[PDB]
Amino acid sequence: KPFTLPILTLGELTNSRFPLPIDVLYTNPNESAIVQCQNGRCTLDGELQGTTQLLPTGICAFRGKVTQQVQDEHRGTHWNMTVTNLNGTPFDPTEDVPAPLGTPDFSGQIYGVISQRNTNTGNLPANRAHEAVIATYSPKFTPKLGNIQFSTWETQDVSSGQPTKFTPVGLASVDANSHFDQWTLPSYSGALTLNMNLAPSVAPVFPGECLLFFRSFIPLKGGYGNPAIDCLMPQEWVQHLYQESAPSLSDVALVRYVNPETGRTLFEAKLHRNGFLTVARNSAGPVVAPTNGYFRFDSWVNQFYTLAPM
Amino acid sequence: SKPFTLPILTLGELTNSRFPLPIDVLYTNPNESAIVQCQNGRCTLDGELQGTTQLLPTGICAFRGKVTQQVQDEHRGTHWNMTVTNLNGTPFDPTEDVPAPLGTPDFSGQIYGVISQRNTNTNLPANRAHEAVIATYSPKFTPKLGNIQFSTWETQDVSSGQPTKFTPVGLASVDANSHFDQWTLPSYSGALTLNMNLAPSVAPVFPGECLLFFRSFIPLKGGYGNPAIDCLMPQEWVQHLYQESAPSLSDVALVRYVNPETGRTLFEAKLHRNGFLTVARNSAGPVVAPTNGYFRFDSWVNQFYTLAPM
Ligand SMILES: C[C@@H]1O[C@H](O)[C@@H](O)[C@H](O)[C@@H]1O
Ligand SMILES: C[C@@H]1O[C@H](O)[C@@H](O)[C@H](O)[C@@H]1O
Repeated sequence: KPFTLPILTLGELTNSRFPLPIDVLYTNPNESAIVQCQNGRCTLDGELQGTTQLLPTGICAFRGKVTQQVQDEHRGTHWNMTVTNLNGTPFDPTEDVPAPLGTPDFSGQIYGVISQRNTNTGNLPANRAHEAVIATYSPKFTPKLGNIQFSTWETQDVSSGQPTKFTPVGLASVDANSHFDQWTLPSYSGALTLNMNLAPSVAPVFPGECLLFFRSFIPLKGGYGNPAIDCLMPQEWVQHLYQESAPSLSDVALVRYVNPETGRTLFEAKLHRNGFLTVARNSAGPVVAPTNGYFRFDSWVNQFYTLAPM
Repeated sequence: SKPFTLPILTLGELTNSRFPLPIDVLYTNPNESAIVQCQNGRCTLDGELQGTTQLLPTGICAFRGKVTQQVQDEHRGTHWNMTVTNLNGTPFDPTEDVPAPLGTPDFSGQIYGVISQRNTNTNLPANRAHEAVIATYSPKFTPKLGNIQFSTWETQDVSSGQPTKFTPVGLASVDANSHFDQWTLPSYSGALTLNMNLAPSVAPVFPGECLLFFRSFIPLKGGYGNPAIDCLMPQEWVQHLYQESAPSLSDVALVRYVNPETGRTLFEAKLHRNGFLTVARNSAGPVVAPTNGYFRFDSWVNQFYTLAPM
């Protein structure tokens, strides 16, 4: 079965690490951090890795039940919630995943909405929703143990023992104390514990090459900043690769970024077996190109192939 | 002739095309008196997008634009006038042959979500976000005219002339005065004006058949209720069909809902050319079936094909 990519343009793609549209292509050659995100991880022959699952609605989502309001040193009203798998089944910590699929894969204060639909009940359940923040760096962020903590501005109107959904919206803050670092993984089982079953780190191996990211700008609840989330492949590529399961005929696919209005190749890239892109670029920042561009699979090459400079 | 295919995503791997929600169940309602003419999640089998349908899961019921004016409500809450652009940021052209900007909500109700802003000017821009409600039945909901109104509990902290995003989360209410009706279209240009360029209504033509929906339950900000949103096809089908653009070889594709664990067919359905499903079922409610089940295209049939009763 021949390898293929979706023919979706950049303006028709969404981020695999946060529910956002892809805004720009982006490089940062001098990135010192180890790049090892856990969402949007999929091999070219369709093997999902890390915490990656298929739903755009599942990315950085949680499902579970509030247990109790809890004390926390930090501002706001805090709540413990047990988390299940996103499909409602119990999370089994013995499964070989880092955390429930969909769990956020970066450090920061993730802003969103907690909503509840009560179990009990014209035989219709009571509901409530409020803004909420999940600090993924918190010692109480233990999704691998089956529970996390969120904070609200709302002081009271959150119910214990009721089905609870977290819908992510953005970040609460990117100030110094909010610890936003998109390449720092949460400690999924809590402070001082080793993460396990991780998707592997990614890096360029060839000289002059750097990672190419699909970048989205993420909303902020307040403060100054223009934060972004970089994913290795968009969610639609994850969905496509997963379904096709085409054999990878080498370690590296040659892809061309093409303008379909002109038919011209804007640049070429290496699409690696583990599911990430590299380019021959010597600068950091956005790739300035029309958002009607798309990557076209041209052929299987090898690690020794030299890319045309961008 | 390029063969017609459906994605091999299971029910637990599909998302709603009319609101950013996972698919929860398949659902019928034979006695539905309303005309079914939703405008999101509309796509022909040969890949023609219709109504307000666009490809991004993040675009469904989303808005982008700028706030122009604050108006206080006579009783409670603050209202904000917003000019809307296309989701890709370009000016919305009301002379284009669409009902409204793509992604525009296609039902009557109070849609609850978060309005977020990132200022243009500054050396980092200021941000804010607040819970917001868009009443799509309001005389002020005129997205086809390039402007809508949203309300906030927040009384002051929304900025004029700054890039504004609406992230949908659920419904504010489903009480009588909140006018939720998933099959009542908004008046995209206001009450006395006719909606234009609509995707056509859908219905079974043969007796004993009824529409089959992909149903998702939608969160509530408050009050009692268990509201749901029914779409004709999941967003992943829209994306798939759009890319494949396989010729339709008849008016009806016969599809089988199959259990991959046993390989057995649970039921069959008609997938109609205009992009909707019917089944031979004489009852209302969910279809009790495993969520690892999926629809498999078997053959092109004819409108007179008699479905096996469910
Ligand atoms: C930078 C400031 O952050 C705050 O949270 C906001 O409420 C203000 O409007 C402003 O954007
Ligand atoms: C396949 C590779 O071709 C390169 O040119 C050589 O330098 C390597 O040793 C290797 O043989």
